[PDB]
Amino acid sequence: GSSLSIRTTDDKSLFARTMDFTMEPDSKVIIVPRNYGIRLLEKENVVINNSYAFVGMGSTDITSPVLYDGVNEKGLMGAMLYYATFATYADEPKKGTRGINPVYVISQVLGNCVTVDDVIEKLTSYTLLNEANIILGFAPPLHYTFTDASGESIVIEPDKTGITIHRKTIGVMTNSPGYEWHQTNLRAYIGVTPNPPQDIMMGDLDLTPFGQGAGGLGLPGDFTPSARFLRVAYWKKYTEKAKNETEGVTNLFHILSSVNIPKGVVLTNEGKTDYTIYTSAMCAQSKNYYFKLYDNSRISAVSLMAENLNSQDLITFEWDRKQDIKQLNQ
Amino acid sequence: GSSLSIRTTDDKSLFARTMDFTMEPDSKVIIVPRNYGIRLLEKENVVINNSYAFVGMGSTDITSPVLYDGVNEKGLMGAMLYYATFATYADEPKKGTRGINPVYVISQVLGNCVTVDDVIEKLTSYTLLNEANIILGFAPPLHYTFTDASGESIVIEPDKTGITIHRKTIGVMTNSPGYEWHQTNLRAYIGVTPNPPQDIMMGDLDLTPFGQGAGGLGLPGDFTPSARFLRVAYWKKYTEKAKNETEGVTNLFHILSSVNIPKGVVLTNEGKTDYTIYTSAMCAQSKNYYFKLYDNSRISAVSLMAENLNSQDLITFEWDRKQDIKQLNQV
Amino acid sequence: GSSLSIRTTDDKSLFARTMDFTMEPDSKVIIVPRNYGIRLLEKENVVINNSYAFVGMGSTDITSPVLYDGVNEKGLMGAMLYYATFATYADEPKKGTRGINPVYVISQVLGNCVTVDDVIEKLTSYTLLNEANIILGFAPPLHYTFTDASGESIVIEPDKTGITIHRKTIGVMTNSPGYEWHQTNLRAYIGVTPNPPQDIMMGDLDLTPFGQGAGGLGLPGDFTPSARFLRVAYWKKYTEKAKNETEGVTNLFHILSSVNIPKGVVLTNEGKTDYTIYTSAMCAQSKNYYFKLYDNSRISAVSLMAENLNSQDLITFEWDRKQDIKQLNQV
Amino acid sequence: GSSLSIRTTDDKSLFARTMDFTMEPDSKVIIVPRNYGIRLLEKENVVINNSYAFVGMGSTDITSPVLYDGVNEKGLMGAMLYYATFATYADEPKKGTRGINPVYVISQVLGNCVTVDDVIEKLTSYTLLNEANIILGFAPPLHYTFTDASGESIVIEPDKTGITIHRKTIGVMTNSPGYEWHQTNLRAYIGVTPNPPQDIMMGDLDLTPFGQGAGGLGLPGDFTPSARFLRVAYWKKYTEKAKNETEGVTNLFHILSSVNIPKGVVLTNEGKTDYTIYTSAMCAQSKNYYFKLYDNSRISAVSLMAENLNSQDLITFEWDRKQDIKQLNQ
Ligand SMILES: CC1(C)S[C@@H]2[C@H](NC(=O)COc3ccccc3)C(=O)N2[C@H]1C(=O)O
Ligand SMILES: CC1(C)S[C@@H]2[C@H](NC(=O)COc3ccccc3)C(=O)N2[C@H]1C(=O)O
Ligand SMILES: CC1(C)S[C@@H]2[C@H](NC(=O)COc3ccccc3)C(=O)N2[C@H]1C(=O)O
Ligand SMILES: CC1(C)S[C@@H]2[C@H](NC(=O)COc3ccccc3)C(=O)N2[C@H]1C(=O)O
Repeated sequence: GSSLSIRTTDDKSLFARTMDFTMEPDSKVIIVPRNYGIRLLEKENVVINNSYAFVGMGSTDITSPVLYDGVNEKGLMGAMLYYATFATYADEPKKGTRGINPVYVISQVLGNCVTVDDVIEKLTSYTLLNEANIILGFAPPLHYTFTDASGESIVIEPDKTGITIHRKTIGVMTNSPGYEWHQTNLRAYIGVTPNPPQDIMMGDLDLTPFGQGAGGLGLPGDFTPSARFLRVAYWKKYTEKAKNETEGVTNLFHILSSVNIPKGVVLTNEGKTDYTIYTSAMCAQSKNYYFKLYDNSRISAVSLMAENLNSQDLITFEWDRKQDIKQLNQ
Repeated sequence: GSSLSIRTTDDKSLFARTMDFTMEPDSKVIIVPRNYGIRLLEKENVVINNSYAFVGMGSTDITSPVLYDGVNEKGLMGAMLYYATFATYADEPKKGTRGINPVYVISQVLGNCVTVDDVIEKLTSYTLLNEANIILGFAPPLHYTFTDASGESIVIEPDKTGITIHRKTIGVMTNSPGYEWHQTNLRAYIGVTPNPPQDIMMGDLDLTPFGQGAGGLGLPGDFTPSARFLRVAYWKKYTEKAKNETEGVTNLFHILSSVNIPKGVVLTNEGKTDYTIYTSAMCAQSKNYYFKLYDNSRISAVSLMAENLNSQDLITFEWDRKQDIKQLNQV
Repeated sequence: GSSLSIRTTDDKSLFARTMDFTMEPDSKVIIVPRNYGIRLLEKENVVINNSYAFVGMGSTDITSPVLYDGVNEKGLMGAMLYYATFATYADEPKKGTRGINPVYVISQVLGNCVTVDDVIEKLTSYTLLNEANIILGFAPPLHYTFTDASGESIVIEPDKTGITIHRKTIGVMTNSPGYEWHQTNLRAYIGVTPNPPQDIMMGDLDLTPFGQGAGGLGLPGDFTPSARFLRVAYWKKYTEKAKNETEGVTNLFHILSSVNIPKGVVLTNEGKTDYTIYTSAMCAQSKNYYFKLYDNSRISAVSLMAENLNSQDLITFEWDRKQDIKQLNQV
Repeated sequence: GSSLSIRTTDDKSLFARTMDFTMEPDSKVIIVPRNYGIRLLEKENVVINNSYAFVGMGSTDITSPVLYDGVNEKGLMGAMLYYATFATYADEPKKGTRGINPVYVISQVLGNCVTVDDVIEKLTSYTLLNEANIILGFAPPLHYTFTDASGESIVIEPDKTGITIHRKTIGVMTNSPGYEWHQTNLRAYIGVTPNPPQDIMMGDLDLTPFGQGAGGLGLPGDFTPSARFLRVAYWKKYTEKAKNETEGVTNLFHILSSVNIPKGVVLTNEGKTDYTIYTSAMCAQSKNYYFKLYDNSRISAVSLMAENLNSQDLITFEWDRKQDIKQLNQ
């Protein structure tokens, strides 16, 4: 998948993520309220009490709410994205550390944390562990991005050297490899702009472009994580600033679109389709969650703030996998 | 912009296109009814009479309705797209031809034609002229694609040598250069697949890809016309066979999304921002014309087989330039 | 392979080409003298008589000398290169044409022609036939480039529609597809420059390139014909104006080096290894033909304006397939 | 520049390097014999006594022989290549370390070291220093590759974290960025082979390639260090094994050629040409040095073994910047 944060021009931070998977059963939008318990591991019993309510896209098939992204009531936003062959986990916690499940990292940070630093500290009392949840069958190689209300982003990744933190990132993350590497890849591609190369001659012949779009030459178009990072970064940089929160979601979906993967164009070596099952955006300041799906391109939205925050069970919706065409006449 | 037709499994032809421009003049959905009247030229009063009623996206700022694409009541779909530096027009009609404004051809084909050969034969009595319009300020360099209910597809292209007809096209079209050139560019990319590269060794070091989608390696990703064509064909090829009309409209919007241009990422020589104004799709069997827009990713649909098809007046629907977000709880 | 002509500042035209093949049959430098005799066809005994003597690389395994490229005593340079899937030949000559073996045209142009229009006009009396030879086993799909002492350049291309002449070419040619197609592909790469991209900021992070040569971003690097053409033209464009013949021969070999294929990096459908057998350059004003080879990066030169130009017999020079390393001290 | 080692099939290791610069005055091939002194710094006086004789391309304008590449008599081969914006140097040595000049690293390792491990050890009694030699005007951002007779390669690079060593590399190095990054870039490009993609159809149309060469699609062609690494790596991998030492030099020059830079096609922001001024190859087993230049494509060779190794002054040659065309007739 691919993610990014942007900064509205009326002091408002937004974060969006594409989920790319090989077939998505289930997954609703869950507001999880205060004082629900979120477990830490699955085969053992500790379950931290969340100070904060948050909301996002997740599962509900194991025993604590699993969230892939979300905003909590204090303006911190987050995602776990795949991260194949670079994710490393422990068997048992370290010294003065106790253990956590990759799939649980988000719920737990979003229920407890507010600043982006709060997340770096929280995550040195954690060692990630090699536990296979039943909804997949194994521990998804993951890495996490996060973004507080101020718009400062961070990437946390579980390498084999140990947990790697990157402060003050450019607010973009996709998938493997490490964020360090994508950030230096960016340089190879600085020539990719919105501006036309200027006309040339080859002897007597005059050479001018086929039409508009040529400043972009070099930018790869495949759906490889390295390219996906490249396009999301590069169209974040040049895309026009969003003046308001609605415009933010719109941009965020226009940029993600360049990396949105149709059914069938990417196969695995087993032979299943890898496609964009949904794509969402969240706002720090209003604590809104907006989302879109493969089978429907109408953004649905929940407001976390206008709900019973305090509050016996989780609140649920519930995917409309059907194209919501407005008929202007019958 | 960029286009293509696909065919579903319930025997249904569908054609979609994005429109890329530096600013929107007022456009709308326009239903043109039988016997309305469409000029050939802006400076002349000859007004040929449309046999058929149709529906598409168009302008209304000039004497007759101008359609960028759409579908008449006999299930013929088409569009005009930009075709810069290649498009050539006349000063006067060749002997035994009526002259025509290039912005008027879709209207005129869509009001009087049913099959693809109908359009081929129709443009023998025609000569594209160098006529301006008050909408843009000049005769825009265009070429045309068309797609009848059977699924066949063509490209009419006004070149320096004359009007060039390409028959049994793959049903994808972009902008310049000419259809044969793009059709031969496809060759240089046949190793763009949905499949993964095999693993290799470089000495004792093992190499396997970053995650996925490496079979696509070499597909360009910019928004030049020539890149768009590639994306649009290769992703047309591999995307899943659509099964119904609606899931057909989705596939089209997904395939087109790969070539949807956000504001600011493409600038002009005068630094105008070139972006996808709207995307539309239409169907031959239902005669339904769908569309989203830059600020509204919600699809609106218009049925044409439900209207006063012999109406005296145009039937039009204004743009909803407002992002139409559903509230799942009170927001 | 890949070719091009350049012009120096002491008013000298030079043409170089690489030859890419899956194995070398015996080839050599061949000086063909005036009045030698060159067949049109292998199965026929008509033997037209060469006005001019020339020199180039060729075979000797068939009844007449076969030249892949070279330069006659009137300073006309040329080559035949592969032209797969596009090249079309006859079964019989069109009315009022003598038939010819495609492998024989360079010989026949080089023995009887002086300027580029001479060659254009000459191939109106000609029809490429489908005639095999015992060297390769079949009529190879080819096209031809030519370059006279004035610097002008042309591409003769045997298409399905017929023989296609492109005049005032940029003087670069590769393999397929057709010259117009490559000439229009150049457009999609005009932002391949020797200049650095400007520095940018992405938020607060500063970006500047890895070292150098980033203006080249987007130039493909594979050994498809279409890539080679690009490399060869853009590096023809920017490389430094050569000042003399010899430094002219170097530039050519440098520009060609970018498209020189090492053994094993390109395989065939039957898995034959396709590699650059040799590179040659020749000059119009000196009538000197230069060449290195895969195993000998040392250039050997043959002067033609020093021989028995009316000799009864061929004059030939065997390949030195031995890397010719200088010993600066006793090695 | 760009470099690589290959392994002959008769138990013989060879290493070649392209030198890319913005104008090359001077530079001969220098055999430096045993018991010559090689300084360590330029403004201060320590000068280590070399156990071994070696030979390569270098300068002779400062006060100790500067070598860019070479082989010593014990079969170790080496190069310094540029390394812009990633090279970091100290002002003063560390603890138990004393100081060295980037330009001197090669002479000194090649005069003293035999195994590739010998080089890792030697280089933890060294801290590189910020001293501006007169032939350039400043300390060239450098990084070093090395290769012993056994064919095991290593890359040493001076990062800002400190000196970075990579063991058992793939035997390829160009320029920035770090070797770690190029090695993981390699994966993005595994699809680049010698084999044709197989034919496809688009509806009724048949699609087959323009001709031979299409397995290579994706490989970039620019002269950027990242691409240059990519081509040198990828054509090293697929190029046919060299059966003997002569064939080794030939391959090594056929592979380097793909990354050999013509005059004029690369400019700097000041506006000077950046071109390949020479390109050389060396053998572990025979201790031969072979070289080629921009203006001449005939390989000249020195044999280190057939010289006075022991031995008052340096031995010199001396560039023939003139195309050595054999005339087969006058
Ligand atoms: C005056 C313009 C800014 S608008 C007109 C025209 N159209 C567009 O920009 C619309 O999109 C394109 C789509 C494909 C190729 C070229 C352009 C074009 O080019 N134009 C510009 C130009 O020529 O500078
Ligand atoms: C089990 C799987 C079907 S899913 C897992 C992995 N990931 C995905 O499909 C998710 O999508 C990604 C897309 C790009 C980069 C990383 C991940 C992959 O490859 N996998 C497959 C595999 O080959 O085992
Ligand atoms: C001083 C210089 C002319 S040389 C220095 C640097 N390097 C080179 O020209 C050498 O060539 C390289 C080529 C590729 C990567 C790294 C180096 C560069 O850029 N430079 C120039 C600069 O811009 O200051
Ligand atoms: C029989 C062959 C291996 S040799 C013949 C022919 N030529 C080459 O491989 C020479 O190089 C080329 C140069 C440009 C385009 C195509 C080929 C070709 O293709 N051939 C091969 C084929 O068609 O498989």
